[PDB]
Order: sequence, then C-alpha cells, then structure tokens
Amino acid sequence: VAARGGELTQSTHLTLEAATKAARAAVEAAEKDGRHVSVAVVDRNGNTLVTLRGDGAGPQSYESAERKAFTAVSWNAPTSELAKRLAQAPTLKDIPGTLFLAGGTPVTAKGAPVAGIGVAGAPSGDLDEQYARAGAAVLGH
Amino acid sequence: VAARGGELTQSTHLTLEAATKAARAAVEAAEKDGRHVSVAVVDRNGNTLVTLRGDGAGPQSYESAERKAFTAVSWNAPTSELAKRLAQAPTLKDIPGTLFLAGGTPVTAKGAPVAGIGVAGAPSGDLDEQYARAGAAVLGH
Amino acid sequence: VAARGGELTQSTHLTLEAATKAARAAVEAAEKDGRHVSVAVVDRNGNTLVTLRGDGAGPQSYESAERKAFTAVSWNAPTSELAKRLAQAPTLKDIPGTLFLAGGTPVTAKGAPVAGIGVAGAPSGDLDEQYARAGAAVLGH
Amino acid sequence: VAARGGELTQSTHLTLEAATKAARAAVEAAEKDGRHVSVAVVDRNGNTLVTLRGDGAGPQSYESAERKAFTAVSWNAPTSELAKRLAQAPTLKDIPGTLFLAGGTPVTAKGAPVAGIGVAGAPSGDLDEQYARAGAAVLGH
Amino acid sequence: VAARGGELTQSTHLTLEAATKAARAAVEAAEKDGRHVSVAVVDRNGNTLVTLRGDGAGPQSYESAERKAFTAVSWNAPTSELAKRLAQAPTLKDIPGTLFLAGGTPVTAKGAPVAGIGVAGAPSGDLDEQYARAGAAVLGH
Amino acid sequence: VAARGGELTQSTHLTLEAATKAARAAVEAAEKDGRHVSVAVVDRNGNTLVTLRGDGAGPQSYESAERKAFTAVSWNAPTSELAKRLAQAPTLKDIPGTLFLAGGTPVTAKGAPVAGIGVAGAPSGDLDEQYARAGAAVLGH
Amino acid sequence: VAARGGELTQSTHLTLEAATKAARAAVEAAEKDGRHVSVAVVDRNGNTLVTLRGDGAGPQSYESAERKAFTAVSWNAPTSELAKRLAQAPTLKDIPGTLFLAGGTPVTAKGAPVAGIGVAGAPSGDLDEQYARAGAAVLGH
Amino acid sequence: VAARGGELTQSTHLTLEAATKAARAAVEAAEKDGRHVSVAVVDRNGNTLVTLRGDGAGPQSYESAERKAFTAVSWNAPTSELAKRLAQAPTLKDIPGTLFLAGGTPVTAKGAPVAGIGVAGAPSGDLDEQYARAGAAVLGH
Ligand SMILES: [Fe+3]
Ligand SMILES: [Fe+3]
Ligand SMILES: [Fe+3]
Ligand SMILES: [Fe+3]
Ligand SMILES: [Fe+3]
Ligand SMILES: [Fe+3]
Ligand SMILES: [Fe+3]
Ligand SMILES: [Fe+3]
Repeated sequence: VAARGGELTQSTHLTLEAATKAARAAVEAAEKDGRHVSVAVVDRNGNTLVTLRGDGAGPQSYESAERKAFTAVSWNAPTSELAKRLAQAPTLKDIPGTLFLAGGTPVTAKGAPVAGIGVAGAPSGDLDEQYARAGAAVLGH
Repeated sequence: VAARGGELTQSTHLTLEAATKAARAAVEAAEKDGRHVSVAVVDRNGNTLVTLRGDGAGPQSYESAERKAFTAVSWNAPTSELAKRLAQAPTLKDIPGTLFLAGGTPVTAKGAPVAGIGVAGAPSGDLDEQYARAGAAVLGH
Repeated sequence: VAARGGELTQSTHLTLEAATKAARAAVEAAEKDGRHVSVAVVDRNGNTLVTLRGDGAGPQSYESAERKAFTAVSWNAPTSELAKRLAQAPTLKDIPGTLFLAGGTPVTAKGAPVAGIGVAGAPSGDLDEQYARAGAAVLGH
Repeated sequence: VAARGGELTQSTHLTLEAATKAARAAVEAAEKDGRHVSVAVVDRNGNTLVTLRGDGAGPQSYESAERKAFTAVSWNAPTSELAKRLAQAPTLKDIPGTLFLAGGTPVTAKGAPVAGIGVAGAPSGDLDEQYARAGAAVLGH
Repeated sequence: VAARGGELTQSTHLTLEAATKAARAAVEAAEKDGRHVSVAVVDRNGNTLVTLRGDGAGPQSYESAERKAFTAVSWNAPTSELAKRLAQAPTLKDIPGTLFLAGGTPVTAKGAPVAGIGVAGAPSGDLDEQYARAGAAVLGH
Repeated sequence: VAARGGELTQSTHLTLEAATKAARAAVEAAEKDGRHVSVAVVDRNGNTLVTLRGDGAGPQSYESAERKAFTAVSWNAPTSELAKRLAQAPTLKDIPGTLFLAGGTPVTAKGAPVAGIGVAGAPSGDLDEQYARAGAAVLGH
Repeated sequence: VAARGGELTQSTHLTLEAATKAARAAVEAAEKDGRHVSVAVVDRNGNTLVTLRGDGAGPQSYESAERKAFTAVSWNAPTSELAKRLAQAPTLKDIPGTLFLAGGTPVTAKGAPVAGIGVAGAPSGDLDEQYARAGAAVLGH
Repeated sequence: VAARGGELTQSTHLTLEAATKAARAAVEAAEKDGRHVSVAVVDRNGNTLVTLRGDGAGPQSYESAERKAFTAVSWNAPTSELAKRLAQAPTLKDIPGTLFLAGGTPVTAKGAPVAGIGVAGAPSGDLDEQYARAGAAVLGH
C-alpha cells in the first residue's frame, strides 16, 4: 500500500555520522578542560540519535544531557536562553521531557531545527553549553 | 549553527492530513460493520501522528491500536504476518513497544515504510486488520 | 449480570466525530497563521479521544497538548486562567497529569465540562489557546 | 463553549454507591471462607471506581484485582473465560493493562458492559471469581 | 521457617472495615454540599487501603487524593499544615509520592499515625480537608 | 484524631535487625562459594526492607532478587515451587511485580508469612534459593 | 572477546561490606536518638548498593534516602550544601533522579566520590545528614 | 570523608573511546550489508555508555539493542546462546531489563565481563549478533 505525493511530506536530519561527529567533538572539548561530561544528540522528532557517557561523568549527567538536547531542539534555542523564559512563564518547565538548564544548543538546516546537542556534568551548565557549541561547530561546515 | 548537505539526510512522511484521512477511513469501515475500534497512525520514526478513540470502544483498545501501528511500521508488514514469526522466534514479543497481534498494517512511500495504521477492539484482530487495510486503501492515489 | 435503574447513572461526552471535527479546525486555524502545533481532545473522564500531530510541530508539543486538555476539563476553565491560580496555591501543579499553561480550553454541555481541547507548539501559549478556542468554536451550535 | 445535541452522546455507569456495595460484598463473601482478598471495581471507560485492600491480603493482589476488573469489562466476559482464548490467540495477554486470569467478572446495563469487578488473592482464581460474582450478585436486581 | 519472638515486631493499622467507613463518610460529607470528590485511605506503610471515585469527580482528583493521604500519614500532620513547611524548606515537595496541598489528614492510634485520609476535587483544598476531617470524625468513638 | 480498639488491627513483621542479619547471611553463604549475588528482604506488606548488591553481581540481579522476595512472601511459598504452578496457570506470571523464578523463600511467624528472602545471580536460581534459605536459616531462632 | 589494556579504565568503589557497615551505623546513630529513618548507599555509578528501612520509618523515607544519596555522590557535596545552589540555579532540581534536600553526604576515595549516603525521615533534613555523617564516619579510618 | 583501602575495591571498564570504537564498527559492519541498525554499549554495572541510532533503523531497534547489550553482559554470554536457556528455565525472560534475543555479545577483560554490545534491526537477530561480534572484534586487540 503506497502513498504519493501530495500526501507525502519531507523532513531534514543529521546523518548518524554527523551526529556522532558532533557528539564526539563535544566530549573532546570537555576532555580538553579536564571535564567529565555526558553528551546527547536528539533529533527534532526527537528520538535520541547518539549518547556518549564520558569517563568519570556524574551518573545524573546522562539523562540530563538527553533532556537538554530535547529542550534545545524543541524550541530552536539554547537552553541557557530558554531558562530565561521561566521568569514570565514558569510552567514551561512542567512540559514533559524538558530540562530548562544551560547545556543544550540547537543545530539547524536552512534555519529550521534538525537536532539538539546536550551536554551535562561540567562545573556549570554554561560550561556545558560551551562544549555543546564546540560540538555544533564541527558541522558542517 | 548550520549543517549542510553531506551531513544532512531526508526522510519521508505522511502529512497529518493524509494520516487523519486514513485513520478516519478505518473508523468508518469499522462502524460500517457495527464495531467500535480505536485507531492509531504511527510514523516510521515512530511518533504517533493520529489517534482516534471510537465511541464505545474498549478502554484497552487505545494503547493496543498504537502498538499495533508501531509494530507494523517497524518491520514493514501486517501484524498478522508478524505474529507468525513468534513460532520460530518467541522472544520478538519482548521487544519494548510491540504488539504481535493482528490489526496493524504498513504504509509505504517509494518502497520504504513511512507509517503504520493500527486498529484495536473489534471482536478479533483479523477484523481489526480488515479495517486497517481499508484505512490504508484511501491512500494515495 | 445486569444492573437496573437506580444504581446506574449517566454521563455526557463528545462523539468521536465531534472531537475530531474540533481538533482538525484547531490545526486548520494554526496552519492559517503558518503555525505548527499538536492538538489533543481529552474527555471529562479524561481518556484522550483525539490527538493530531501537526506537520513540523515540536516533539514536546504532543504530550503538552494532552496535559493542557486534561487540565482544562478537570477544572472547567482555560489553562491560561488556571495558571494564575498558582500565585497563592503554588502546589496545584504538583497534581499528577496536569499542565498549567495557556493552550487548553474546556468544552461544555449545559454548563458541565465534557471535553478539553489542548494546543501546543505555537510561539506562545496564548496563541495555542486561541487556536484551541477556534477548535471549540465549530461546535456546533 | 457549548456543544448541542447531535454531537453529544451518552454513556451508562455504576454509581459509586453501587460499585462500593458490590466491592464490599465481594470482600464479605471472601471473608465467609476465612479468605483475604483485594477487590477493585473498574468502569468500562475504565477508570477505577473502587479499591478495597483486604485485611491480610497478599501485597500482589491489589494491582492484580485492578487488572482483572479492567480485563473483564474490556471484553465483556469473565477472565476465566478470557484466559482460555490464549490457546488460539496467545498475544492477547500482551495488550497493556490486562490480566488474563480468573477473578474478574463483568457487570452490564441492558446487555452492554459498564463495570468490571476484580478479586485477587484467594487460594485460586476460580475462587476469586466466585467472590467477584458474589460481588455482582447484590446488583441490581 | 519461623522467626520468633524478639526480632518479630508489631504495627497497628486501621481495618479495611474502619477505612471504608471513614472513606464513605468523607464522600457523603462532600455529597451533602453538592460536590464531587475522590477519596483515599492510605496505610502508614503506606499501601493504599481504600479508594472511592465520586460520580462526576475530576479525573485528576483520584491520584491527587491518594498522594494527599500518603503525605498526611508520612509526617503525621494535615497536608494544609505541611504545605506551610515549604516556605523554609521548598524541596520537601520533590520527595517522591508526596502532594503538599490541603485535603489530607492523619488518623492516629495512641498518638502515632496509622493511616492518612485524602480528599481531592472540591473547589478548594481547604474544603477537601474538611471532608477528610469529616471522614476521620466517624472514628472512634 | 485517634481510633480505638476494634477498628484497629495488628500485623507481625521482621525488625530491620532481623531482616539485615538474614540478608547478610545470604550474601555470606554465596560469597563462601565464590558466588556474587544481590539479596532483598521484602515485607508481607511488602515494602522492601533490605537490599544488598554484591561485589561483582550482575546488574540484573538487584531487581530480580527484589521480585523473587516479593513473590515468595505473596503466596507463602518458595518461588521454585511457585514456578511449577505456571504449567496449569501460565498467566500467574502476568501478575505485576512478580518473578516466578527460583531464589525466593518465605519467612513465617506463627505460620503466617511476614517476609520474603530473595537472591539473584548465582549460576542457577536453585543455587540462589540455597543461599536464600541459608539467609532465612539464621532466623529466628 | 578480550579487551586490553589501553581500552580499559579502572574505577574505585566501596565494597558491600563497607557500604553495609556505614549504612548500619547511620541507622543506630538515629536509633540512639529514638528517631526512625531509612538509609541508602548509592555508588558513584550510581547503582544503589544498600538500603535499610528502619522500624517505624515513614513510607516516604525509603526513596527519599535513595535520591539524597544519589544527589550527594553526583556532585560530591552534602545535599544541604547542594540545596543552596538552587537560589541562583532553580532548575538544577529538575535533573532526573535528584533530591536537593539535606540528608545526603558524599564518601570519597583519594578525593574523588565513590558513594553517597542518604538518610531520610528525621524531624529535619539536618538531623538526617547528621546521622548520614555518622554513617560515613566508621569509614575508613 | 575518605574511605581507604580495605573498604575499597576496583572494577574494570571499557573507556568511552573503546566503547565508541566498537559501537561504530558494529554499525559499519551492518552498513556494509546495506542494513540499518541501532547499536548500544552497556557497562557491566550496566549503565549504557554509548548508543547510536542508524539512519533508517526501525524505531523499535534502539531500546532493543540496549536490552540485548544489557542481557549479554549480565550473564557473560551471547544472547543467542542465552535464549536457548528458556527451554528449561522459561521465566528467565521475566527478569526486568532483559531481552533474550540474538544480537547481544559480551566483552571481557581478563575473562570477566566488562561490557555488552547490542545490535538490533537487521533481517534477523543472528545477523544483528554477527555485526555485534564485528563491533567486539576491533577491540583490543
Ligand atoms: Fe547534570
Ligand atoms: Fe485490543
Ligand atoms: Fe509545548
Ligand atoms: Fe494475585
Ligand atoms: Fe484535585
Ligand atoms: Fe537474576
Ligand atoms: Fe523524607
Ligand atoms: Fe529489534
């Protein structure tokens, strides 16, 4: 049973290869400052595409990285930016699956969000997000 | 931050509109038979796209419909076909999120599975799947 | 083994047709504005009757629409109205299943709530509840 | 927002009154035999309406009686009857929420199922179901 | 294989008969004021012993009454009074299973708590705890 | 609000001291053979009272031992015996929280079950139940 | 398949013998004061290694202890210290698994955290952490 | 406060670097046959260390791979081997977290298991496990 074409629509995604590349770059940037993090890349659909649990990363950081990446891709903004939204709209954080805490950054294709990169377990979420941005940076270019 | 094109890939979906069309057709065919079903359309990725709870449908049927659709699109075959696999490999049913019980059917686009339609709560699963096929049949075309 | 009249009671609900009709128009009103949302219709009992996942809706928005619709019908108010109740009873949002965030609006039958319509994923929850109202408006009159 | 009448619909329930005294009857008929059970009454929609945890009942039996009652009303048959269906359709038991094991019995209103009574934690499920019938027997008559 | 005596210990509970009597009176206190609640009795150990779901009670109120009764018995105080603890200790509410919101009240036996009574879904939590207190008030005497 | 006398009832338990001694003996028994297990003592109510995760125990064994203990206490029988009930009543294992697998063994107080001892992750469940019985063997006495 | 040696890394843990010793000590440091607590010891990886439910401990306290111990080891600080971090970072508490509430205290080996000890159920969380420190105090020395 | 060294023990693990290498090798093996799989590496403790979701892999496969990795490392044997155990001990598959289905294969250091590699979503689990073995094979050497 085949659908075509007016009932079809398309979406754009990172390849696994790209997601892995970005994720490993986020680890590597954290490694470079003697930091131990977990990293997640979450699709815009968002299934998780990649997780990496770093050596000596805190046990909480795994799921925390996942949810940051989810939150970033959901609204196409850094979670550090998104946490500022809770001043006016404090129940945004009651939306299931979210974590409004610095360390997730969106990846876009022609403007539109396709993935989030989440990092957790550094001394602060601001440093987390710096490593997440380092992850995004190796794409494409 | 912007990936291009060697680290991007495309995937194909039903529109909400087509998913709703095929869903509501499946209800229609069930109601033609004086039966009360729940119907789910589930993406290949598979997020649920559409649920409809029939009037007077059993309370079990809602989730049952979803997992039938999920199972159909996961392996690109009717759940009645897939249920037959359990004789040789009984532990396939222990894969999370699956239900190996007639009433789920795949939709394809260009050969690849793009959605599953799942029906539950007719007096038996062979009837469920009959209405599932009827929903699929209103695509494309 | 059959029960008789005094120990039976009745309740009132949208038909599936009604709930589908309302949800689809809420999507229709969103896509008019270039907006990509998920819509849920949840019963007073509240099982979910309908979900629709709009093309290009954020992945968080599906569950979010659901809980809004649940929260609206639970208290027979807009969730935007209900969110302001948190100022002096802050632990209302600790009630399981609830999301106190604009985008849910109740549907009534002689004054008593029978359904909720939740929308999520527009630029603001205020816009969500506008499209939620536009869904409720096609009922029916 | 007010719906009128050709997209409203009606459904019939046991009153809480009626469900409570059916549940307490099932307990009392268990305690006739020095037997210590849990009882649940689940609606057709099926929310649970009543639970009672017997003095000295096994810790497993609370949730067990819930699921038996859900299962019985879902298919409008006693769970002892339903259990025997698994010879032909073994994956019926993979439907979420269900327990295909004697101790649940349906209550009807003009013919159509409106509640299930579930009992758990007697020496046998067959004895569970006898107490469950002794629950339903104080209706309506 | 049998423990005795000196590493056995005892604990004290409401009977099911007691707890049902308390639950139904809490309903019937709410019923007199035309209002539509769910009621739970939770043991000190705390398994739930009784739930009753009121006719036309909000779908939220079932779970919510449960957790109120859990919270009351956990600390041997009315939940309205436990909610005031949150000013100086805001993360008491992050303790799993708890709901810090008026409608739960302890029953004691010589001075130590043996069950909680939780009412939810009347127009204020402060009405809920009145009905919970009415539930406890039929014990003794 | 205090209840007296005859709407109270008692129940007998292991003390923590007892439950700990039993559990640590079970570990001791396993480690004597160079076996690495997890051990749980679950009450009759059954809350878990003690868990111990052995040095080098398989990651699965922790929850397994919990459920074996739960199952043994629930029906006042060794889970190895309980597993033989499945031939004639195969859906007993569909009862939530149970694990019908050798390694759980009941503790009694004048004849009535008060705790279960659960051991997992010896090379066989039969060996598990050996260590479970050895843990119970240091009780009372 | 054997990995060696540069794909391999080591980590340090409390033994079960040590973990039980520190947990038991926390218990009877609370029992010296006639207070009734749950104690949990969670590895840095963090699996739970030990739980003890104290005689007459509140039902909330079991899981409360677990998450305190988890929180403490995750950031290698007392949870009384950690809770103060919420003033300028309110959403730290939205990290899954965590409880930011006094009663959890880290154990280190060569400066690096290897376990957390969690106590819940005293009159206050500060008294919990006192007993938790008394647990940790029987190491190493 | 510092534990030392009698209270302390070591465990061996794959580095993240090693786990990623193996996971990517399993994918690359599958992609050579035109097969779209998910891969997971799970520690013996068993946290998941690495997940990769392959392009066009079935949605079920992600968690399936996770549980296969978990199951393999739990008993230090291929899951295809472990599935054969269910003939004699059929309730082994009722152990939480497990999937007794070909596609998981253990990795050892000095003969003791340190990780599992799980692959799901090829034409058969036997082929899954071939790709899993090819993942393991690039370690060490
Ligand atoms: Fe974190
Ligand atoms: Fe069904
Ligand atoms: Fe949303
Ligand atoms: Fe049972
Ligand atoms: Fe409520
Ligand atoms: Fe095991
Ligand atoms: Fe606590
Ligand atoms: Fe699979």
